[PDB]
Amino acid sequence: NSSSMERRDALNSLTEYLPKFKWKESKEKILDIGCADGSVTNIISSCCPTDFELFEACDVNVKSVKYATEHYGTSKMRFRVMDIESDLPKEMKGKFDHVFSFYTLHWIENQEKAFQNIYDLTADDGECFLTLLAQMPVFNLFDALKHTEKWRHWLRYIKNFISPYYETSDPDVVIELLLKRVGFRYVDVRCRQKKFEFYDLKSFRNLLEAVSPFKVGQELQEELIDDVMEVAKEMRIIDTQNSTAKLIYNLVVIHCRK
Amino acid sequence: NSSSMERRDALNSLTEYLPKFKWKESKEKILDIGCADGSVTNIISSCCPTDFELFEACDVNVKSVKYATEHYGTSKMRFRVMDIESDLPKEMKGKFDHVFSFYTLHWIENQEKAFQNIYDLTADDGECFLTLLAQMPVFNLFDALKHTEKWRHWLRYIKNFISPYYETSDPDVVIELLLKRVGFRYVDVRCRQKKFEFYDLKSFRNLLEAVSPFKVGQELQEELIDDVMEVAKEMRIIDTQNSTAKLIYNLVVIHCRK
Repeated sequence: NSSSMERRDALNSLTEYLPKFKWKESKEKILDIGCADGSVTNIISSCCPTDFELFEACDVNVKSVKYATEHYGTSKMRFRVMDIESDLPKEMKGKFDHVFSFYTLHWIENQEKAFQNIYDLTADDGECFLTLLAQMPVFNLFDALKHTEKWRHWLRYIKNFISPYYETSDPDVVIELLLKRVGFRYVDVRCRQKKFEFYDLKSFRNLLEAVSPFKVGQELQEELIDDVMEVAKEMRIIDTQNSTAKLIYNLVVIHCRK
Repeated sequence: NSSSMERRDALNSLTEYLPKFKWKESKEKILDIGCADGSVTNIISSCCPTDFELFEACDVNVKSVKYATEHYGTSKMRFRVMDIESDLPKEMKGKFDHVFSFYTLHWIENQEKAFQNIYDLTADDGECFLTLLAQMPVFNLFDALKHTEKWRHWLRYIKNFISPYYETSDPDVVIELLLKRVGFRYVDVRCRQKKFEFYDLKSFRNLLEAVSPFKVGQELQEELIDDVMEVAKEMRIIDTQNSTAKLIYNLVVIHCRK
């Protein structure tokens, strides 16, 4: 049960960029996109040194984690189902003085739609702290499997999807241009090379199971991921000699103000 | 004959960081480590808006490129053979007001030795602009070949070599700590995700031929690189369907003052 690289990266990013924030005197509305487990939302709320007396909202499209997280998430802190790739409910447009979106490790289908939504969700002189992935072998891994002779045919009706910044040159320059085009007055964007080691293949497979973008079925799931694991060996993401997997990935860190 | 990704990255880095430099009024001594072709050294000299009347020094350990570069490099601009991994000639300690080292795409054996040498080469209140590689699939590629059952045995007496920042987390944080330990008063370090596309496998092979860290021989060279190319397909560095190779790499950009 390792969601660790999401947590570790969320926590290291928040702490590092906390002392670079500015808070309004009172009545602050804070939103966290792709909350999943409140482990991140709970440390965010403790770590944020300001008054949101009874206002910390957050969301996810998987309502299974949502309810478990909602069940553990107390009052003074409202949890709800929402995709940021869906058209905005104006109910909460210009609502939030601070919005967080730490990378969810699900491939995002539309980004400029999400950035505009983040821009609309933010109040007048609102602050945004987002992180997302510019390189991630997991994506390279599943994509390659979608292109094996065995699967290429049966997965042809699924969308690979394209990112205007993912595995491009100077993705920080691309995202900075896009966010100002959307109309953010302050924008600070940086690339951060990271590393996460799995010291057994069981831990790696369990991530790949959770992350798998392919639906398949209880019958074939076992087999599908056996092939992803064999692809991971060819790619040298898995060390066959030591039975380890090391992920080296790039992380774009966004600090912008309305 | 594609040294293009070295040139492109050198030029984009220099131009971007030119307006962030400070020049002394006159008698400036400038050094460029790993010059190779003067194409970079010649644009550096034109681009640097200061007086080095007859002082632009630069070096490389391959004296074949050196002489060709020396032959094309004019007077007022001295070229010579030197490794920065070799013990310093004190002849030129504290000599240089500005030193450049754009990444050479050869694996560096000792880094702290080189950084200390860069520190010793720099005058009082000297400025340093270095770039180097924190991730490069080419290195991942040759390393994996050194670990194939066919070659693992016959290449066992070669040194893989270790980097204290290469394919580590937050390599910018690692290098920044190291450069201050060496005693640089100003240090600004950033990661830059890049992308270089080869639109035919001939262009890719020709790079791999030039870059090959393995000596082999005229007899087996052909065969060695045939296997590297086959490894590159398994790794998905080469697209087998389109007959392209795309390199996604990380580039650490160092701006430091003595």
